[PDB]
Parts: sequence; C-alpha cells; structure tokens
Amino acid sequence: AQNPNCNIMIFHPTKEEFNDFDKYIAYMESQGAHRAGLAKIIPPKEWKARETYDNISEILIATPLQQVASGRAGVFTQYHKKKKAMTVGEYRHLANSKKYQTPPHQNFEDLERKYWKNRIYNSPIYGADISGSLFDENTKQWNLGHLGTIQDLLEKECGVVIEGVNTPYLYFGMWKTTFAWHTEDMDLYSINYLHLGEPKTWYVVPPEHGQRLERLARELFPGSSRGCGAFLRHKVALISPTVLKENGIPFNRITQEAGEFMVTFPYGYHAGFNHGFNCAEAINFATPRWIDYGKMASQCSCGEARVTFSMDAFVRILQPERYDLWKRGQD
Ligand SMILES: O=C(O)CNC(=O)C(=O)O
Ligand SMILES: [Mg+2]
Ligand code: NI
Ligand SMILES: [Zn+2]
Repeated sequence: AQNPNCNIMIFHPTKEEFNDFDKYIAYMESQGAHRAGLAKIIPPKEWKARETYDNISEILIATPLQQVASGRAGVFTQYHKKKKAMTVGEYRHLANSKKYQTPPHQNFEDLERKYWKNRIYNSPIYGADISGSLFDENTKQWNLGHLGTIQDLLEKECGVVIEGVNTPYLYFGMWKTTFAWHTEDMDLYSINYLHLGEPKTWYVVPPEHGQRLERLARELFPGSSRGCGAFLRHKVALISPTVLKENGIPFNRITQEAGEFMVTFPYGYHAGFNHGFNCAEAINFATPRWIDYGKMASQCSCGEARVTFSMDAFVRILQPERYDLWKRGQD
C-alpha cells in the first residue's frame, strides 16, 4: 500500500503531465496521495494562471464576514458576522492596517504559534465564497473555471442526468482568517489555488481516521453534538494541533504559498488560517473513486449548514433514504 503513514505529498508535474487533469489526479492517487487527505501540487515553471493581478481591486466582496471566536485558545467556535460590502481594494487596505496586519515574526512556525496563542482575541474579516474566477480564459491547464463538472462525472459513472452547475469561488483572506474543521459537501474533493499574497497553513486528518476527529469533536463541543449529528458541516469548530496531539488524533500540517495548488481528498477533514492578505480560488470536483464517499457522506439535517442548489441532486440520487429528512433541514 502506497504512503501508509498518510504523509502529505508534494508533486511537481512537468508541463506535459499538466495537460490532463483527471489523469494527474489518478497518478497522485496511484502514489498514495489521498491517504493524507491533502496534497500540494507545484505547477510547472512555464505555467501561469493569468498575466498579472494588477486589475483585481474592483472585485466586490458583497458580504465580508467578521470571524468572532468563543472558547479557549485551543478549542473554539467562530461565528460569522456580516459586514458592509467593500471592494478588494478596500479589503486589502483593511488587511494591511495596523489593527489587522500580520505581526512581526521569525518564520512560519513562529507565526503558527502566534496564531494559536492569539487567534481568539481578534476578529479578522474574511471575503469568502465569492462566485467567480481569476484564471485567464486562455489558461488551458488546471484552470479551475474549466474543469469537468460533478454533474457530468455522476452522469458518466452512474448514467443519471441531473440539474446543477459547479463553479469556482474566490476567497480573500487576511491575517488570522480561519477555515474551521470540515470535509467538503458530500465529501467531494476540493482544489484550491493560491493566486496571490501571503501563505495559507493547512491541517488535515487522513480520511481513514476521520471518525477519530469526529469523536473528539463530539467530546469538545458537546452541545453542538447534541444539536446535530453532523455539526462539523456547520464549519464553525476549531481544534489546535496541540489539542489534537494531546488526544492522539493523527494529522499533518503544511503551508501553501502563492502559486501553488492544494487538493483535498474525499473525507479528508481540514482546517487552517491565512498569514496575511491573500486571494485563493477553489472548486469542488469528483472522480470515479468519489462516488462511494458521496453515498456515505453525513449530512446536516438541523438546518444550520444550508447548502447549494446543486447538492440537492447529489443527495437525491446518492442518498435517497436521507433525501426527505435532509430537504426538511434545507427548507
Ligand atoms: O481557502 C479556504 O479558506 C478554505 N478552503 C478549503 O476548505 C478548500 O479549498 O477545501
Ligand atoms: Mg477589478
Ligand atoms: Ni474545504
Ligand atoms: Zn446541523
């Protein structure tokens, strides 16, 4: 079995190997990459997402989210407080202000220490989940706006035609902006490209150990757990690496830099934070190997997690028994 310790693997495809996305994902998996839950892909040196980032300031962040924490430094929840719209130019200026900028630090490890020590005492503003793309339409390889759709994958594997579309989303981050512990909707893959700016640190639990994370989370967030059998779908819970180590949860960590892709694999729990002003683009995707995970994915039926139009059909076809109860939560 390849990669039995479930280490995060880093790939360096040639421009020739960068031509066929599906085939490269399948290659990564042949090397055991999926066992970690997360892989890094460094694009060939000849590749570019677009020519420059000089003209992005007039993108609108219609609902910036202020991430307010509660709890203790290692174990906290965050809620998202809606703020007034601002442009990317305005947001970048805010990220760089004295109140929100990245503090002096030695290296990534020192900054990680400062994040976990100090995250809860600040409320950074996140521009999340903005429909759109920063890939040039002439970028042919690994253009997240041109991937095959999850609906076409389900049709090709299962023969059923369903409604829904699949488009990318932009994330504008600042120091301390945080992604809580989660798997993707319907335990899909995700791909994330860091277009510009400061790095993003990731933590991930191997898929084969996801239930160990879930068990800890139910112990650490006992009221949330009673309210909903899949509360990590709410994307509000944070658990530090120190706490995971104290509780013997297997995990790994890696820092993504501008110009690098990360791939999350089905049922790979992940969480992380941004180092400073940045812009990432991400999209969910599927492969044949996803199907069985989609069939077994937990669902939030308490009504908090409130998810896309396209998830309907996935639950309807892959999880017909759940459908009824899940749609009662979604309506
Ligand atoms: O970039 C972020 O804030 C979080 N991204 C993801 O969880 C992802 O790409 O799966
Ligand atoms: Mg613009
Ligand atoms: Ni994710
Ligand atoms: Zn729920």
